[PDB]
Amino acid sequence: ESQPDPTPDELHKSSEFTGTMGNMKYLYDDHYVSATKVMSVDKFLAHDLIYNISDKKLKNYDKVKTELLNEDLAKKYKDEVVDVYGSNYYVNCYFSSKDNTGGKTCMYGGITKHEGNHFDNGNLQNVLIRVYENKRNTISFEVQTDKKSVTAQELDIKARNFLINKKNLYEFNSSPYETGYIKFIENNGNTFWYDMMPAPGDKFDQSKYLMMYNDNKTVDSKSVKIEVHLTTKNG
Repeated sequence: ESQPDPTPDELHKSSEFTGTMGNMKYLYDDHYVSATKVMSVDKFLAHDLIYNISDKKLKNYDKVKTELLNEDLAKKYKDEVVDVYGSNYYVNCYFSSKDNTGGKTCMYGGITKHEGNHFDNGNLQNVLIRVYENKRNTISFEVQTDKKSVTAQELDIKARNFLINKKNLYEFNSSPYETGYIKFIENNGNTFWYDMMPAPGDKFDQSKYLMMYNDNKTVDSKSVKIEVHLTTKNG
């Protein structure tokens, strides 16, 4: 339930990070893991579930270990047939069975059950996103999802992908924007947001950032609102 909005001296600034926005960019530009009717094959630590997800493209991996906020959240989805969608990283990765390498891909949350989570028909109310560049609302685009209770992560990954392409949200040196956050407003008024900018330093740690999503936070496509609030780098 309910999160305030970003306090001024609280948001991450790109002029403070110094290690290629390209490493932050790699996670959202045409990037994610997708699985349709998978059940957990096994676990590494109490809180994650390992799936036999093969890189259904240019095979980079065949197993994907996604971490949840704890053992209880894992316990809930283990034995379940789930749809998955999340952004993966290769930087760090689990040391399973010690018997059977090529590609181990990691992620956080991104697990939605297949059972009755799809629409009677197609991509429903393809989720609209409001963009504010320096207060001002300038764009609004929609993102499609075929599930009723979709992860906030999935929408976040599709929102950013769009922005990166037409707004150049993230680029290889740094970013056109100093600050940025994606605000999610649930139909009940519940509100929450994610900082879109990397922490101050040279390196960006992919896994530490992506941990935002381990909570496995879901919403509802039909009713949810989203506003991305940016702030351009001055000059």
